[PDB]
Amino acid sequence: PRGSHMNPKRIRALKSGKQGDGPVVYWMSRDQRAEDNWALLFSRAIAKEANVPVVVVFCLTDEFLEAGIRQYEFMLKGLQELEVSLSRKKIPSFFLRGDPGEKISRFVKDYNAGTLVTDFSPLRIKNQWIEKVISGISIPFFEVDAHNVVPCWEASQKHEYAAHTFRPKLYALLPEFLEEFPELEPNSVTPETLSDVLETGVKALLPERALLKNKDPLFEPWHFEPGEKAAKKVMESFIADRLDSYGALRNDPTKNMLSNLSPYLHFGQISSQRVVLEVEKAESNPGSKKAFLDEILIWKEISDNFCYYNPGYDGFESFPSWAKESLNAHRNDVRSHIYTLEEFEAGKTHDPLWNASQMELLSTGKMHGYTRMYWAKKILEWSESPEKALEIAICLNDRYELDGRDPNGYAGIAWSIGGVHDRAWGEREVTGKIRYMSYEGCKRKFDVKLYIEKYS
DNA sequence: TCGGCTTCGCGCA
DNA sequence: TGCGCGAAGCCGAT
Ligand SMILES: Cc1cc2nc3c(=O)[nH]c(=O)nc-3n(C[C@H](O)[C@H](O)[C@H](O)COP(=O)(O)OP(=O)(O)OC[C@H]3O[C@@H](n4cnc5c(N)ncnc54)[C@H](O)[C@@H]3O)c2cc1C
Repeated sequence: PRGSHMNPKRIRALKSGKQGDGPVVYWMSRDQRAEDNWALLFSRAIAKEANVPVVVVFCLTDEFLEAGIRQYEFMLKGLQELEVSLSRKKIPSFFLRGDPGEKISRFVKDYNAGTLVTDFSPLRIKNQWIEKVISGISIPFFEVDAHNVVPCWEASQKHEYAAHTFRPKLYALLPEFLEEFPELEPNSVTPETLSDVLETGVKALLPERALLKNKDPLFEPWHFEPGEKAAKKVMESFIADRLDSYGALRNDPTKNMLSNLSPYLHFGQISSQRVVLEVEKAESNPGSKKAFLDEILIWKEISDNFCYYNPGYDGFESFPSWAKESLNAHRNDVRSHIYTLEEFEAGKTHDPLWNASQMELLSTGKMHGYTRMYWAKKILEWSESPEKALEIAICLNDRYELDGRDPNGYAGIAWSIGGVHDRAWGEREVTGKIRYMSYEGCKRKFDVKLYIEKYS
């Protein structure tokens, strides 16, 4: 459908029909940004061909009640900035509240929409809304992958066992799908308050806030400023200051050597394709570039592949057969310690290192990448059953991580607990053949005491 | 029917 | 710290 700098493989049709004479509506869910957004560019290209304006619709659901204020304020503040950025391009944004299956369908009929476009997400709840919208609309419905450099349905048609099988498939498609973004052209034709939604949401989540002994909040909101503009600043500082020594110090939690882009990446406030574009052009350590590109291209987009082809990505069934047989055999093994969800959540275990990892999660909303493996693996070792460990790790990850409720989180937890995208290791009690990590192993790789002292 | 697996632990410079 | 090996199951190039 038209376009020169426009790869049609990024867009697929969800529902055919006659294109109405109304504006093209971009249903924005995952990629909350105005720049480097294929879904917004496709909505603008379609609207240009039909001489109609383009509008953006965001639907606020009740899913914010399952998370904390840290995620709600981070997303809402970025949406207010996004509202001004879209208005400067004469693109109006409508914020609806309620069920997307009921509000999007009612919006299309009331606004006399002609074409519906949405971004892609492999999560289960996103597909449920899409099937409901299809049953309530009669206009064409398109889906755009604006989150991955290579479209998730294009990179692989099946669940990928390991990276070394998915790695050649991704890099072989990079010369085609890695490209600069065209500028978002403003509109020619022009035709709820977010401040009120922010206040109403905060008062709803206030009783569930994570508090200290003196009733002081644990979350520190000054570490990550939300927004499309602030995401660009973080990307620039990583390339200039941190990309060089990323390869050597990425597994040292005592050193702030990560990109810190996951909160913006999860909410779509910055495009991973843009970051890869800037990283590829940077003249930095070749080993560091390969290590970072492997994370933001292979492991990030294999997480989408995992969730897209495994609808039970958050369940014990999604684990590989060897891992399920191993974990089932050790269900009766006596655990050295048993902790409940409340004790895990408050950092009340015998391991100071694990407690320090949980403290970083509660206070900053972003636990270090290396400690997230030790954090999740120890949960498996000190829980009743593999089902309980999976439930507890997912519950804490989605509640307190700014990047939680993400395909990376479910793939990351499945890797740590079920060995997904991993292999078998030495046989052990309780954990079976799943990859093992120990406190002593952390002591030889980084200064464990410094990490503990930083977070009590 | 082999070769190599993200990110492992461990012994040894 | 940095390096080589161990312990393990399996995909995929043939
Ligand atoms: C148990 C566990 C839970 C995790 N929880 C989440 C989560 O809720 N949300 C989330 O986005 N990621 C999660 N991660 C994946 C990864 O640890 C994070 O992307 C990373 O810690 C975020 O910090 P960073 O962007 O500064 O890291 P960087 O080293 O700068 O990573 C760069 C980018 O690459 C991607 N990436 C890096 N590591 C991984 C990985 N192991 N798997 C997939 N993609 C990766 C992310 O998009 C990340 O922003 C989790 C991993 C594990 C093992």
